[PDB]
Amino acid sequence: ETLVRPKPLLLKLLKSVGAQKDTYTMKEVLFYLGQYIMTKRLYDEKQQHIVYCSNDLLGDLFGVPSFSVKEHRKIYTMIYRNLVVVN
Ligand SMILES: *CC(=O)Nc1ccc(NC(=O)C*)cc1
Ligand SMILES: [Cl-]
Repeated sequence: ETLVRPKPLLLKLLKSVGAQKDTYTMKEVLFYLGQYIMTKRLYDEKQQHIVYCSNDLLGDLFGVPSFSVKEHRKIYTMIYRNLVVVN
């Protein structure tokens, strides 16, 4: 089970949904990303796999104004660049 420590911007995102520990599993990071999208209601109301993130923290993490949760490699790439693997 791979343990990770998020870099500062991702750690800020996690804190905004109450995740405040230093080390996470990958499952946890993606779980909290989902909670962030849900609780901020960032998804398109009709095409709910589309996530809008312009002018949000998440937009600075992805560097683009929207993404689909179907885009697993794009999500992988964002998460990987924003953490350090510790085991
Ligand atoms: C509803 C829907 O489209 N779900 C879905 C499930 C899995 C995946 N991707 C992979 O399994 C890699 C995309 C969409
Ligand atoms: Cl924001």
